[PDB]
Amino acid sequence: MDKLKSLIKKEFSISFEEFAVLTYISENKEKEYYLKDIINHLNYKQPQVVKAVKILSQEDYFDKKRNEHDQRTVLILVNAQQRKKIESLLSRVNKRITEANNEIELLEHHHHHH
DNA sequence: CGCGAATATATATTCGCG
DNA sequence: CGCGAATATATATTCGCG
Repeated sequence: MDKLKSLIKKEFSISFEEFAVLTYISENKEKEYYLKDIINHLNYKQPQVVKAVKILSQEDYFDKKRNEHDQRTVLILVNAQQRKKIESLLSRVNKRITEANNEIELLEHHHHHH
């Protein structure tokens, strides 16, 4: 249902796909991540995941740098405050997805005949 | 005309093949 | 050492929305 993705894009200042990257990070709870591994877990292509990581890093969700032993590959870093920020977002987004499903159900229940 | 997404082209580095 | 592919990054064009 695209209306729910539009609601998340509008209200959370991040896309549903950007939210799925944070869900991936929130399930794994590692200190650092590879962008090729984000692509391996979420099949959006290289420029889409780089745009997602550029938006999310500017929104403070993770730190972003080229690797310490190789100057092309990336390290996406997650501090303890960022882990709490991500878990709090997942709680808020699941609650708001529940509210969005409930108002949809109330709009459908208006068809009370037949 | 202007914003943003899909797509192609170009920059920079490290890797694998030769 | 040199060519080409893969990684992350960034710019520009064509298309759809506004």
